[PDB]
Amino acid sequence: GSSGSSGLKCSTVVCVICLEKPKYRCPACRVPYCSVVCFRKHKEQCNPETSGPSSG
Ligand SMILES: [Zn+2]
Ligand SMILES: [Zn+2]
Repeated sequence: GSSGSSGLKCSTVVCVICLEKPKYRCPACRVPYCSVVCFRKHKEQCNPETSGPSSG
C-alpha cells in the first residue's frame, strides 16, 4: 500500500502570438514564433532576459 511514480512528461509551448506550432524562436528572448509576421508584432516590444536576477 504505497506508490511514488512521477509520470515523466515534457514541456510544450506554442506561439505567444497565434498559439501555433512554432517553427522558430527569437534569438533574443527565445520566444515561440511560427513565421516572421508573428515575430514582427513581438520584436516591437521584444524584451529579452534583463541583466541580473529575474527568474529562478
Ligand atoms: Zn504565430
Ligand atoms: Zn524576442
